[PDB]
Amino acid sequence: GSKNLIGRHLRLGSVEEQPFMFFATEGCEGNDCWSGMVNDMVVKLSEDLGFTYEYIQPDDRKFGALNKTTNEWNGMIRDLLDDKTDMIAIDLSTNSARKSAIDYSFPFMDAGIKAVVKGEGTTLNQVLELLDQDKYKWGVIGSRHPETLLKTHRDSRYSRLVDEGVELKDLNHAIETLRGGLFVFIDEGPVLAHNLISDCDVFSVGEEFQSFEYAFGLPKDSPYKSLIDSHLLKFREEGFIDILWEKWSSGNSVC
Amino acid sequence: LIGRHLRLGSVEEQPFMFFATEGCEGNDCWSGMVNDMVVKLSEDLGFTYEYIQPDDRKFGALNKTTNEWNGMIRDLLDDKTDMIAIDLSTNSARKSAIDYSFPFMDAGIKAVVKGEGTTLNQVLELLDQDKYKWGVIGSRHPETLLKTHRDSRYSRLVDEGVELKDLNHAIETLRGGLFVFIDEGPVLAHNLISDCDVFSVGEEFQSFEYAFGLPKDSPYKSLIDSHLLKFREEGFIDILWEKWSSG
Ligand SMILES: [Mg+2]
Repeated sequence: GSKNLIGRHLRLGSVEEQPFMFFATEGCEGNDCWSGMVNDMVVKLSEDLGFTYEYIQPDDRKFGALNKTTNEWNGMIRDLLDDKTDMIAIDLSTNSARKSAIDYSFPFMDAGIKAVVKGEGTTLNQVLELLDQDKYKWGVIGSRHPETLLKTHRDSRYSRLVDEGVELKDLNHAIETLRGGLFVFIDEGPVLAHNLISDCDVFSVGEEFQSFEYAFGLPKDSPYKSLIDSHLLKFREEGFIDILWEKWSSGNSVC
Repeated sequence: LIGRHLRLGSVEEQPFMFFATEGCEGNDCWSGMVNDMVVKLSEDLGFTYEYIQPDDRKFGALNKTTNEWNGMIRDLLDDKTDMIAIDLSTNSARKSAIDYSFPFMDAGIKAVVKGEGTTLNQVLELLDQDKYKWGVIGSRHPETLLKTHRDSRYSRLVDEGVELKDLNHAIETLRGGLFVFIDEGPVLAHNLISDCDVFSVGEEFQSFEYAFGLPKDSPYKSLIDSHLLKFREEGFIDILWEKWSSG
């Protein structure tokens, strides 16, 4: 209520995930190393709400999931819980596991789970078909939202997909493995749409499934949630979110 | 919420809520997608509830002249209700006064007209002709978005159009011909499914959500938000839309 963001210095959790965030590894310092749709959102928020900021990446370079053995979190989620950051500024997918530990902002993009495949010959119509064959290998990225959704799905055959697939390290590793062929990568619609635009030999496996949002992550009891929510709703209403997606997402297709 | 009683603001808006005006008592007068959501929330969270309609039967908007709200929004602000349980569209005017729950459905503004082969391509073209009349429902989200749009020609559309009473009046007027009705995609999709001679005008525009409305500082927001996200994740929201929408 009384507390606002004017003069505050926010620590923002993020990682590279194109086209939401691009991180330059040389030739830059501080905030200048970052660009993309989410960066443009943060810049505008900072101008309108009067805060300064920096970005902090988790050492493990994970988005974050809950380990059922240890009952601990990792990734950006863990950094937020540990007060290393004040908000997670990325395409942070909404899931119930995360919601048990943190809050979300007002959301800015509907998304679904999408499976894609590279391979000549017989192909697949739905991901559970993977369990009854050995032509294709498959995987999800460890400690990221799709893995969490598949592992918590009430049809435990989706847990089988995770347990019996390859645990991919990160998006680059996953895309490199997909491009190697005879592989199904199960991830998120907007991320795959952008990043695989010029992969003319990569195709869909069925339709998208599951419904969720991208939002920012906030700690429970954050004094800044109401302001962030209001300003994100305004960005959506003014058309700013759509304008940024057009600016940053890939167009055409050599294919 | 265990043992608590919630007073829920709502109105009929098919297929989200159907309100029987006879032949029922209490909560059993209500049915629809939103009612199914509330019943499940009640079961899982352990509260009792009742539905309270605003006397003015409006969704609610801010009157610029008086700086007062009406409709369900006003009832919530007056502490007549604890939560608004309906397809409550998200807009910045409402956000200045109330909170929203986690949302459950993307929606846009859509314009429709009776009669095949309309010459209109985009709603702003209405301002430069006099064959068609047009309108929005008063004290409802589309009116608010058009009145607050950056391009004041949208305010012209509202001000120079017909102010419709409610969804029934709007659809009646639409079905009368030579009339462009501007409202919300999912509402129009459901209610006009059997109108084979009603067609879109231009593309959908504006991006918003349906959510529930909550008073600022509600002690119930966290739990409602968590349970609505779980409904979405479990596929319940999609199952309910399939159940209730046509078709
Ligand atoms: Mg949405």
